[PDB]
Amino acid sequence: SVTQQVFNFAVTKSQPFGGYVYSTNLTASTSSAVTSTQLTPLNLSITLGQITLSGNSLVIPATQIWYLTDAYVSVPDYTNITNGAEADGVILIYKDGVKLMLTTPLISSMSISNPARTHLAQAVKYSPQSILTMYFNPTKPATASTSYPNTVYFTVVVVDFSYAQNPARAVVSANAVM
Amino acid sequence: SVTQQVFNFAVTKSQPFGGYVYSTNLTASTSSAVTSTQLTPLNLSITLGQITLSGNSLVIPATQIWYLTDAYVSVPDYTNITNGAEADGVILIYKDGVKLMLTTPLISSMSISNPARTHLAQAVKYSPQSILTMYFNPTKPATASTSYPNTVYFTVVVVDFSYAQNPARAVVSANAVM
Amino acid sequence: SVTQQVFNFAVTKSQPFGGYVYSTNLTASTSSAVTSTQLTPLNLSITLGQITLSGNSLVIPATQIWYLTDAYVSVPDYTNITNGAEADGVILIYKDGVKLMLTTPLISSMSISNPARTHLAQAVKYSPQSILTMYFNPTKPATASTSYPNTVYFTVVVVDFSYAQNPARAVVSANAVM
Amino acid sequence: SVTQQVFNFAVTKSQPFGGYVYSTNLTASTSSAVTSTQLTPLNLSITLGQITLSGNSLVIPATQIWYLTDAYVSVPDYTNITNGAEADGVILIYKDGVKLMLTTPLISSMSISNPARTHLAQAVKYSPQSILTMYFNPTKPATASTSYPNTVYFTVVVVDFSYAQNPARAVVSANAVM
Amino acid sequence: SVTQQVFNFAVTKSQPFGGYVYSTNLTASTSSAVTSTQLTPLNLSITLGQITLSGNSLVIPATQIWYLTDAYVSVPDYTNITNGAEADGVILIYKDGVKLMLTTPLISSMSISNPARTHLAQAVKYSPQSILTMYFNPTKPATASTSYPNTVYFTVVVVDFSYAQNPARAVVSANAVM
Amino acid sequence: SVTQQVFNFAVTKSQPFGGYVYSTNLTASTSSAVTSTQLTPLNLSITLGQITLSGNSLVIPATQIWYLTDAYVSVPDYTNITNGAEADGVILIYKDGVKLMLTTPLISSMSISNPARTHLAQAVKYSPQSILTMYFNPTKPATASTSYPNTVYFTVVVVDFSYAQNPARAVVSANAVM
Amino acid sequence: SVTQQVFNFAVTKSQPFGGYVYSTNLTASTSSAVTSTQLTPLNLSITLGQITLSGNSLVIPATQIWYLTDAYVSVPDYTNITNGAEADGVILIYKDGVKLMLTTPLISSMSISNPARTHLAQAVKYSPQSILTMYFNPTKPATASTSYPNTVYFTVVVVDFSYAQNPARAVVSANAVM
Amino acid sequence: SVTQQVFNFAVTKSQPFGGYVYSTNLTASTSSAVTSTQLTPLNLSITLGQITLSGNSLVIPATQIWYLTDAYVSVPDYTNITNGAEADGVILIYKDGVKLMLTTPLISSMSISNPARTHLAQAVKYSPQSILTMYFNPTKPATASTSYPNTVYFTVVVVDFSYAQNPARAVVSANAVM
Amino acid sequence: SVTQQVFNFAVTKSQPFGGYVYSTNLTASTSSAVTSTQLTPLNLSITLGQITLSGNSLVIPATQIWYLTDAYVSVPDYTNITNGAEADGVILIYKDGVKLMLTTPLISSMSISNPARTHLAQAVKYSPQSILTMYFNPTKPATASTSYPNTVYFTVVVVDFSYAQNPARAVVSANAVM
Amino acid sequence: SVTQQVFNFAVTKSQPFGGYVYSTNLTASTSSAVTSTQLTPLNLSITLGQITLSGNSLVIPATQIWYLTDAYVSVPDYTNITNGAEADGVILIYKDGVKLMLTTPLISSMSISNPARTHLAQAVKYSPQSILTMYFNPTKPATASTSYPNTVYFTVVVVDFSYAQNPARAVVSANAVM
Repeated sequence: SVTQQVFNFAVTKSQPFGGYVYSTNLTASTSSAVTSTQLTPLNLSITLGQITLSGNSLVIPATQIWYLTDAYVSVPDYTNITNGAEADGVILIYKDGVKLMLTTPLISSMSISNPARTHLAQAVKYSPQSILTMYFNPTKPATASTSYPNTVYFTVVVVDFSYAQNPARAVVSANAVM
Repeated sequence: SVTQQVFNFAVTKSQPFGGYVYSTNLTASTSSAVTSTQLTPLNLSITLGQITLSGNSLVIPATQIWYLTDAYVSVPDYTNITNGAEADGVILIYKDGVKLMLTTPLISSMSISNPARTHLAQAVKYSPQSILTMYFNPTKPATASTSYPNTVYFTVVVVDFSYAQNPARAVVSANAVM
Repeated sequence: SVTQQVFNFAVTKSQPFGGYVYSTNLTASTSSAVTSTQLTPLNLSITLGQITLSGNSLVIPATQIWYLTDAYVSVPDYTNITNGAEADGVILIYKDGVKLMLTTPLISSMSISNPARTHLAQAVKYSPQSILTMYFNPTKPATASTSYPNTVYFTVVVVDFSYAQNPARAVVSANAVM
Repeated sequence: SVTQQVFNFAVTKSQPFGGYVYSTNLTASTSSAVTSTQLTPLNLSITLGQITLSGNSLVIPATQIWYLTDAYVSVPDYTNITNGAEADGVILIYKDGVKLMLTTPLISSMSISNPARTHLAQAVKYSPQSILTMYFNPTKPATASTSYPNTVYFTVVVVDFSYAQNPARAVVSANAVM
Repeated sequence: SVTQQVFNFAVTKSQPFGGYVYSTNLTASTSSAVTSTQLTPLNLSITLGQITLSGNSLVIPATQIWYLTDAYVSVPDYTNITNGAEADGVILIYKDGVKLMLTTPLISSMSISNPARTHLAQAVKYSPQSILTMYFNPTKPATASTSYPNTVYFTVVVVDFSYAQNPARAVVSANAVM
Repeated sequence: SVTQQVFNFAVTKSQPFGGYVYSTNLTASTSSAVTSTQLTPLNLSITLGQITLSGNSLVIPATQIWYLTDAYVSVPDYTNITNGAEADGVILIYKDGVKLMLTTPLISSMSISNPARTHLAQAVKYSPQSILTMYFNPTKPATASTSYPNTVYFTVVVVDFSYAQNPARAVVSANAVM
Repeated sequence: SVTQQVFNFAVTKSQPFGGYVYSTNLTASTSSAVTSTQLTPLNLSITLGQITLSGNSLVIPATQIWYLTDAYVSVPDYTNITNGAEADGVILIYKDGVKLMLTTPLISSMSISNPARTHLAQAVKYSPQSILTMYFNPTKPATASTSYPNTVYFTVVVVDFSYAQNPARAVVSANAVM
Repeated sequence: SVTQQVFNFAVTKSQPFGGYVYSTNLTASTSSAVTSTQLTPLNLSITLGQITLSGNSLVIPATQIWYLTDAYVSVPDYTNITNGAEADGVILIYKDGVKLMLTTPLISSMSISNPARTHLAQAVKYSPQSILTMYFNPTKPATASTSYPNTVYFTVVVVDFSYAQNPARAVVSANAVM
Repeated sequence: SVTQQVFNFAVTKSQPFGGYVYSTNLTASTSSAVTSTQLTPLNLSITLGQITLSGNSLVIPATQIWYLTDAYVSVPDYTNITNGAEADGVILIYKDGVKLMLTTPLISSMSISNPARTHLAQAVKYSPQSILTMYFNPTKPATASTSYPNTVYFTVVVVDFSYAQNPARAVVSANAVM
Repeated sequence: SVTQQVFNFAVTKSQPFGGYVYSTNLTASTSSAVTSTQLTPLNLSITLGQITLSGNSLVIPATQIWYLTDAYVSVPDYTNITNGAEADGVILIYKDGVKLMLTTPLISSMSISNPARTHLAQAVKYSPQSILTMYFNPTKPATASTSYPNTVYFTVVVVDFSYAQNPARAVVSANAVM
């Protein structure tokens, strides 16, 4: 229960400034059968409104604070990994292009069917506007024919301040406190 | 796992005002084999009245307070997902047609056959009349021929107030305290 | 003189607050030759501006109070019941789906061709918006070929607060006085 | 004709203790073509949730107070009484197996096609658990060949107490005043 | 400059209580080639969440105040009305299913292809929960073969309150002063 | 661990008045291959003295307090649902024939051969003498030849009071103090 | 953790009088392919000093206190039940041959591999000298050829006073408090 | 003259701090013949020093304040829409990529030749540095061969503070006032 | 799962006396395919300097305090149990050859492929020199031809005191407080 | 949730001194087909700026504090261990070339394909420069032809002090607080 402490913290702290906390899914898709070297995953986040913030390098909006909490891999993707239908490796998580903060431990290991699934080391906080980007470093790449792209799901805790009041003073006071 | 706590919370709070607490079954089902993009699941709720509330966008009746707690996916759906007979993805939960408050974590991973079947994080409140509506965001959609529609069953805790002295004044006094 | 007593009671109580009191013929028709089990009549009320509120489980408009007072059965229905061209049985009357208030005593004996037609037990009031569903539990069903659906006419005293100077909370404020 | 006075006597007296008043249908039927002497009618009451109490000597459940108010005989019995296809006579109504409380006035004269349809004198109150049994004492028995059994329908006012704060001390305090 | 006045009137009153004023587009479509009598169009608003709130008789949720302010008909519709490919007529705009509020002047004449098209008479507000429903009363129906359904677009100013600090009585406090 | 909390709660309250708390097993059997509509399962409990309280509409004895706590389905029943040898559906639980208590979520999904089966929502109490009745509302019914009746096992915590110093009213005072 | 709450309770109370607390495994094995009616399983406990208390109806020695805490079925025994190679059923647990205290919920359900496995209802204290005996009431008996016996394991927390200073007044002083 | 109320508002408030106010024309051009679903147009502003801020997602510099005042469609584009040579639809206007503020009413309607052209709903203030993006959700897409891309013109009032003494302290004192 | 709680208990308490805490692996293996009765496993521990204490009934060195925490069974052993190639049963743990201190819960249920893998209850503290012997009590022994010996691995925490200022007087004061 | 315990300890203890905490995947691989005796796996850690500390017996750089936390084995290794393509065994973990602090429990049981993977005993911290060496002590070595090297992945938390205003003596000053 590492997401739930973040959720209770975002509910408790962002309430007096006026703050709308919810949780969503982010999909990292490394397309087109990675087999040789380090590639770049297509990020795709779904916030309120069906905006579908897609493509590489999702800039956080100037009124929100994001919290990347956990990540996992779906069970047919794990079946494709262990049979050599798609590549295994790690995912490096960057902030503002320079700051490496996490390396996901070997995405074959974080299958959701295992109760002994290894998690991320920490829930990474993204401030107002900053460049979230990820990279896929493959070890033991895809070998068999008819290969499939890689997909890794993340869980984001979005704390919104845009609909509250003048959102600038609220978001800077909240990012100072929490 | 939260469905036993919000039931026990609903019983001990509505008793100063008088009220049913009971649980029903909600079925959300997208029509006809989602393969491309975001579709709409058809909600179908049954209540004590032997009355179906079909179609999209169910309206909560004027004296009830619902609670959306958990969800699960049966085994004949989960064998269709891994064989590519139907689409994976998440399900978005809207209130009043504007607000987004949850995203169900990857309907393959809340299947009844996964030993780590995941639950929903927190229960969704619904006051007197408001518009519950849902949307299905497909990631890795259906590819195989002779595909099948999705079906994801939910669990709603219903707090009826029809047996009080006046059901209209009682339900607007308990909606503030619960 | 049971319709005229609650009509006179409504027009003396809803009159200081503004009340458009009138009567309406309601129709409930269980469709297509009921022969085995518990069926469902399709409700129909013909309200003031010729709007035909149809379908099962009529939802009461937000500014109205209804009063189900009488029930009868036409002569071409009753001459078909005794010949086995349609089914007998009772009719259950619900409120919010959960509260049973009446059971109509044997719609063949509520016919109008008999000079001592039996009446209902009580006039059941009906608040602002609240569901009204009816259920048909047939005993001695239809036997002969070329059968016909049932038709049971009711008679409802409608109170209406739409054209007064106050919203849908003054309707409830004048409902608890009654 | 007495059903409307005792129903308003129930919804007013059983209201400060919490009381859910509604009406049902009871069917008494002597089996197998009464032609000589004292017969026994087979009672059949139908409470809400398809609770079919059957057989002779029904017992009132420990949360309800019954009232037996009126009776009627349908027309194809009354056209069989006058032709000697079934027996005439009265019906004796017992309580606790000891007291004789009423005698229904000549079941041929309570037919639904009599312009002077005779009703019952006063409604007989039934407390929690108490045996309601009936008896049929035929005068002018059945004489024609191919006879038919008798059927006399009743109408019961049921005062349920399942929704009070204390369903046991509410009944034994409301039985004293009603 | 009629919708720009009620949009400015909303943002001067939704400011002290919180509130999210935004403009939408409502699409009423009488399906499948009306040729004889009065039909019912399928109302379909598109809110912030790309919510296809479909079906007849939309319900305004408990935290929103709508304003129906405009109507127009596109050019490919208007070339079909004059050609006899779909029906002409007016559209009745009902509140709660009871009140008639307005009547549109002859939907072929509020086309957008003409430089001085007709307008509505007043901007109809809608309070918290009320049933917005419409009806299409055809005059000069479709005559030739391969006919088309009607479609008439509207323009709604929606005053939302779901993101306020307590969206339960802020919407009933601002409904008074507006 | 759901029965083990309501068991320890029962032995904590019923001990200073005397009380024989123990656990039984109840078997509900929808007879002979349901394929169309709502049917009636045969309740069959086994109390201490090999007394088989059978038949529909069980009456709880006057000296016992039952607790319905758990439900599950054996493996050769669950392999009959998936092959179409018996019907799926839900189970409605009515207390006193009026009050609905719960609705079991889809008896194929509380099978015991799955590692993550679903649970009930709350432990239902049943007072001194009361009528427990159940109904099986089938969805996706049986289709194959040589079909079988349904069977769903429960688990009852029974608080017997027959061996106290005076077992007449102590069973209801200890019912109310819980 | 029901066994751990008794183990931490036994070492707290039996410590000042001096008392050896440890856990063991009691094996009730119904002999040779139960197929028709009620059987009697051979209990077999393994205490400390190389001794094996076998046979039915184990007499507890006068210096020990036993606590029957949990019950489970091994995985190769669960495979034999679901294939019909051995019988299913429940287990009756008696004290002094007479008092029925528990009934195990359907031993096919309590397979140790499933994490959602229903346990015993409560940890049963067995006093100094007092007979422990069990019975196996089968339902769905063994059908297949080459059938097998039944085996259900148990976990007993055993408190011992035989090495104390005065084994008479240590037991009767610790049986009261503990 | 909604721009002239804004242009005379900008030259009055930004004058004590020193600030350049002028108007320009922003071009939203969906590329290459939208025919199926939602696309994204390329914003293209023309600032002072001969630059063309092309590409999606215009970033406001840290010294400027923008105002989106009206919208229209050129007459050769309105000829191409009504003849089916390019697509019709609405346009969504976002602030910070998330907050929807307007939905332009059906861009075929706002042709500059009609005097009865529906304008933009409101003049949107775009704060300092903050993403501006637009989307085009088509209805009745382009059908005819040799189709053309879309173009929708906008009028932007640019308030500029880059020539003050301190361009940091000038904006943050005038963004609060204006 | 108890390994991490006893490890920090050692490195906190044995640290003021001078203490060197680490972990190792113990291998217990009964030879030659147990099929009849109680067997003896060959203990084999590996301390740091390849100190291979082997054979039955190991002796603890005079400056260490051991801790036996968990145990596990690998999958090529678990597929031999369910195929009948090696025996099931529990393992009894003695200290000084006299006291029985623990019983490992059914080594087929301690396997590494059980999603509910059972651990040991409490770690058994082993002082300086104290004969650690184990025994295997087989229930349902091996039946198939070509059977295999058992192998059950353990986990030992060793608290060494070889580096204190007086290694003999340090243990006898640290064993007294740990 | 053992990696996140020392990661949260690192980010709150190295924060007043200035410290950039992140995670890193480590690799240890015994080269070229271990078959008889004790071998040596080649360590390989990739710190963020693509400098690859390789070879046996890594030296920690002067401004970093490491924490060796997790270990696992990928699935193409675990299919090779059980099939005799590479060796089983344990791994010993040293520090400063003198201290043994861990032993991994039989790396084939530390595989990731099993739902009950066993973990390490404790998170081993690592000071500024101190040699980190590992040794492979195999049991049951490689048997089959075409054998493979071993690979065991780790997970290390790296604390980095490169951005402070103090040289490498603040690092050991923050090693004195941790």
